Amino acid sequence: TLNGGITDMLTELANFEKNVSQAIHKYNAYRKAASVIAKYPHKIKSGAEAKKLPGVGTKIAEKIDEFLATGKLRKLEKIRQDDTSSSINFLTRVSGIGPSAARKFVDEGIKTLEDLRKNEDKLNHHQRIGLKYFGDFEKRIPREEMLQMQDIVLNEVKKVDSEYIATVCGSFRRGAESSGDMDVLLTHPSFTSESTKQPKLLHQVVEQLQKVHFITDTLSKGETKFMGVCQLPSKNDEKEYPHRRIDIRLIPKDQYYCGVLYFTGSDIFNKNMRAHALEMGFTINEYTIRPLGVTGVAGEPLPVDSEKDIFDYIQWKYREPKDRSE
DNA sequence: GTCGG
DNA sequence: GCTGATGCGC
DNA sequence: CCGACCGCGCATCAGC
Ligand SMILES: Nc1nc2c(ncn2[C@H]2C[C@H](O)[C@@H](COP(=O)(O)OP(=O)(O)[C@H](F)P(=O)(O)O)O2)c(=O)[nH]1
Ligand SMILES: [Cl-]
Ligand SMILES: [Cl-]
Ligand SMILES: [Cl-]
Ligand SMILES: [Mg+2]
Ligand code: NA
Ligand code: NA
Ligand code: NA
Repeated sequence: TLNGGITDMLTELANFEKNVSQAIHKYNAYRKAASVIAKYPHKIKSGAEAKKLPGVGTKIAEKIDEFLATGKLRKLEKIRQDDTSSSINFLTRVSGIGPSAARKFVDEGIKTLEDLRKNEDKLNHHQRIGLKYFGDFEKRIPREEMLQMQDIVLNEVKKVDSEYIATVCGSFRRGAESSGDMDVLLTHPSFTSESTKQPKLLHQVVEQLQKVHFITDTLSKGETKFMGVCQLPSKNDEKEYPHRRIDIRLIPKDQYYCGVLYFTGSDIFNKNMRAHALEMGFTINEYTIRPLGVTGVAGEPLPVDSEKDIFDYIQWKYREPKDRSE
């Protein structure tokens, strides 16, 4: 929060470029800059000082100068007048409404929350649930509730089959005092990169979590990625807990360490890590790390036996989860 | 928007 | 149906 | 300059 004014401005420019401009590389460029500035341990006192950080160039440099002078950015102040872009910015906050869908709706005069509640007949399934719980999904989750939710999930998974292993990742695994949502990695020994010895492996888990009314809704659901809603249960005559987004990813047991690296994040850390893999001649995904040949075709899975082996392959010394929150 | 080649 | 492209979100 | 910018699961759509 040392440069909180600057990083907010860049995050607002990043969401603008992403939601309105549909310019995904400007969005990342602003995010990376927001990120390197966020971890810089001095109160930034000029744009040129900031341009010294990789990912701050000339244009962000001018903007930081202006912000530091007036406490505002005109480019932003305008963008908020523009009713079309503030309408688009708003609709994208409903889960399942992305930049294209938002601009489409706006083009039909569906611009506000009341607009969306009239026209649920014009929303796919994900969008329906995203509007249903629109408010709940912007509340964070206190870590103590993450700990409750963890316990239900791990105990309920233990009851389906004692050989499941469920790890909660995301910001929770990075030590966060709060989390936007819950991310669960699931492994079962009969699902490997070699065979799928048992069917409905993930389905059994969500079915059981539904049985105890922890999972309340589904956004999408395949045989390895579930994406939906959960809610802690409350005792007698207390206000309901909010509903929470939950994602569960079934990863092959022998690919646990790439899987847990991917799901621990952050997304930006993942991005910077995989990028630097490429400059060392590796490609990292949630399953494997492989070398690149001279043609750039991915070779075959290098053998991994811990998170740290992946970091070793690519010239980085290990970084504990709590230091991956870029 | 920023970077490295 | 299947395959491939896109949208969306991770 | 200027070309590349992580990698992929699920839903949904178009074409065959
Ligand atoms: N390679 C890659 N990985 C990505 C990307 N987006 C999310 N992820 C990853 C890493 C997350 O932590 C993880 C969960 O995705 P997430 O959106 O729940 O992020 P998170 O780190 O848990 C947030 F801090 P929180 O939700 O707690 O507020 O999945 C991406 O664009 N590329
Ligand atoms: Cl772009
Ligand atoms: Cl792979
Ligand atoms: Cl840690
Ligand atoms: Mg999360
Ligand atoms: Na720089
Ligand atoms: Na959205
Ligand atoms: Na998530």
